[PDB]
Amino acid sequence: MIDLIVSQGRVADRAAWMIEGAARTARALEERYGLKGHYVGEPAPHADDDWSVALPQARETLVAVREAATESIKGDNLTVLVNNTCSVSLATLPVVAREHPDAVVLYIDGHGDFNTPETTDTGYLGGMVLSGACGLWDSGHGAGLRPEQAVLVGSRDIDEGERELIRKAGVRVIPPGEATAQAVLDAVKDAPVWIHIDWDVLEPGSIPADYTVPDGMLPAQIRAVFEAIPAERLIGVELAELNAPADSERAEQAVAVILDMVAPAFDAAAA
Ligand SMILES: [Mg+2]
Ligand SMILES: [Mn+2]
Ligand SMILES: [Mn+2]
Repeated sequence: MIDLIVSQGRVADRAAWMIEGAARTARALEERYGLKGHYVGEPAPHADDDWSVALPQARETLVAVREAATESIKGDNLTVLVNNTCSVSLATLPVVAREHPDAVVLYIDGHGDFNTPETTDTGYLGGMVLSGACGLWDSGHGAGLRPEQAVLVGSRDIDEGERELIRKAGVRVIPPGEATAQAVLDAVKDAPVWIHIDWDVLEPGSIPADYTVPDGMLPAQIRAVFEAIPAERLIGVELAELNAPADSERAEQAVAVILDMVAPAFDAAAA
């Protein structure tokens, strides 16, 4: 009762190992849950190209992710997308909002990902994902997600202008120190839920973290969110931006922490 879809095509990647991090995450989920992922797109090396160049390059991959996710959303299973970059969600979030106009999108990310072509400082498409899905600029892959239905969770240190774009659109922001499970449940109310996770939301993991207050979200906070959302309300989950080389012990250790965070939701969907 889980559908696993895996992006392996470049979607504006500026990091070297996010396609590889996606592949390793999918492999861990295949082994734990007895699943076989549907792998979409062909890898291409990372580059520092402008969104206006990277976006057309990604069209084939984005269109294929859209069709796979659409079928899954219309079916009876939990839709799980393991995505190299948040930019894959320019294809999926318009489908979520059209199929489930009452869904709340929990966009869990250390960033706001709410830049527009006018406001981006770096030209990076991955900084423009949530604004594109919400129609502030035209990605060519649709929009229709109400900003009033989007909640940024874990975001912090947002550029002043971007923060005002978020505010004016009506996107709520729950910073890591407010992002308890109940705070998230309060934001969702009775709505069905789509969860999008960018792993740079997580506090850089240190061992003796008992005596300092973290700046990012802790894995335990992410797990508590997955424990809190009722399985009957969970539409789907996107896991994005694990930058870890294939065959590395780093990737091995990272996917074990990921599986621990997602287990309450994925175990329930499987059984
Ligand atoms: Mg479903
Ligand atoms: Mn992101
Ligand atoms: Mn981010």
